Amino acid sequence: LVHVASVEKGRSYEDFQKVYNAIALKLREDDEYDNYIGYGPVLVRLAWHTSGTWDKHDNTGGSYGGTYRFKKEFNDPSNAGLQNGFKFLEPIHKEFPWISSGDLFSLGGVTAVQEMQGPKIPWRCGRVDTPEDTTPDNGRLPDADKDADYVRTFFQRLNMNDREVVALSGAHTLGKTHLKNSGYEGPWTANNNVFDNSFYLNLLNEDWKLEKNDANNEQWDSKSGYLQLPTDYSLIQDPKYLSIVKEYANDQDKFFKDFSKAFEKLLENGITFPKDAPSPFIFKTLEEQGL
Ligand code: HEM
Ligand SMILES: [K+]
Repeated sequence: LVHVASVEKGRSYEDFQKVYNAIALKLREDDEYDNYIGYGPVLVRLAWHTSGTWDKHDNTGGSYGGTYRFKKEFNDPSNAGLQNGFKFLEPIHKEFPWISSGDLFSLGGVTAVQEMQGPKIPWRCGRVDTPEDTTPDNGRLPDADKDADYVRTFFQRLNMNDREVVALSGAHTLGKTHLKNSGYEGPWTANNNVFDNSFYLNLLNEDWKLEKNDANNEQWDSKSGYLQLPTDYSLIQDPKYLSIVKEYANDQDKFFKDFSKAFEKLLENGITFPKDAPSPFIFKTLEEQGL
């Protein structure tokens, strides 16, 4: 199918900045969540998992339909823990009922990245809710117990190349793994609610040991109290990925620019934007607005 972006009736930049602001203000207010990490990271993961179901071969899945609101996707084992992000957005959707679910899920990720001092991420509106029968089956999101070849092949389905894969993986700069959700435990960085290139710095500079966690799964651990999933660690095991990891670890600006492009692309895969559609929006942070 073809999914044409359709702007919420009569809405413009100012309307979406208000939604952005409400999300940002709630992010600031509910600071206790997850031992004070805040909802920033889970909102980014929600935006990615709701977009990552896309299949370039038949345009199924994707962020367009906002299908995560349906139980089949909502209960995907791969999405364990995202219910926290969805619950956070519920009051936002109630105040702005006119925004589509897909626009809200994706905007939530953009808002979180920017408020956490990450790069600006241009965002376009127009996603339209689709029926429950359009919900993609579980199993389209990646496994974490795999190697570089699996990662490379997996992301080709989302039309992402090596650079895009390494940049997107850098989102692990945020949050942590929760044993009860995924069978992995531990954070990737110390400042896990501040978006930066520390994921790459830690991967390259920490001393890693392949250990088994309490769920009997292998994960790389550092004495500093950080982890790297087998799929994260594969980024330094593969020579092509390694060069890019080193590049981002040594150029914060380059990582920001590349992540921004890759993240917008991820959130827009499968969507056809009319030639007369509005230009992408670049929202101001609460800080830039003095709010
Ligand atoms: C090979 C691909 C990837 C794998 C296997 C993977 C796996 C995981 C796992 C196992 C968790 C822990 C979930 C939990 O226990 O709560 C996680 C968390 C997270 N992932 Fe990834 N991920 C991948 C790619 C990405 C990408 C592309 C992004 C976004 C650009 C991303 C963003 C996040 C974020 C922000 C968290 C933290 C969530 C929180 O703290 O609540 N991941 N991922
Ligand atoms: K960080």
